[PDB]
Amino acid sequence: SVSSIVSRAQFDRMLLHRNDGACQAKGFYTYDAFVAAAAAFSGFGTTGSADVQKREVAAFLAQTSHETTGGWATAPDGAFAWGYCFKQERGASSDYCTPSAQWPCAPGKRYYGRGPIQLSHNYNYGPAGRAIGVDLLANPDLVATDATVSFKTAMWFWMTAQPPKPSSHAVIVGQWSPSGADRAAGRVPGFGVITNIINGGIECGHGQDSRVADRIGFYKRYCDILGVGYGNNLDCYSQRPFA
Repeated sequence: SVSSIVSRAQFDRMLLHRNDGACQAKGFYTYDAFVAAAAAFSGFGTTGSADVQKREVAAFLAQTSHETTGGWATAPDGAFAWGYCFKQERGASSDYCTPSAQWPCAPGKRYYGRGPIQLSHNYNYGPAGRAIGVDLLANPDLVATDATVSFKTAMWFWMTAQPPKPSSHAVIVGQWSPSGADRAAGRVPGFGVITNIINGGIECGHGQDSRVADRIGFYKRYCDILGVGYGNNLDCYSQRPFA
């Protein structure tokens, strides 16, 4: 049902310039691929009222747009029209291998960021590949070469709790309730705690941050396009990182 809520026209209006300029992933991120991936993750964009469903797709596309953004302050149509410009991390310093019995690194393979959520590390490629049905420890580049696997890895990340963190899905559909430690930390439901889930260690809890604002910039633009309210608690400037 996610295609009922977001049309191809809408999708393209939000992801306006992905196939433009000097973007590195032109033609790669397709509506059809997005919609097929969404189907594998039951509940995504189909949980709650029509308004909750829109917020979820907006929030999803907004977090992933930041991770892949080719935007700048004076970019054509604004900085928030240039998400999904990249599919691979540019100039990683390492293979992102952190030695693991559970998720062992494959020799000569690298787990730098790929796809919509710029998935990183063996200990994320491992689980994600298990969920999707395919070996991403041995072939992590699949995340950069198959448009449907790419989206599937981002939605796996969206739909999956990694304690003490809840899933981004649970938060945006209003299913998450903060613990006592969460409330001590100032973590309250909303878009801002999803930013905390994604990259809170660097971005959250220390006042106004340009990266956090960029995520919110995409979110508001997409919410506007889908015609839905933003909901509360958009930033994480006053939230301690998870731990």
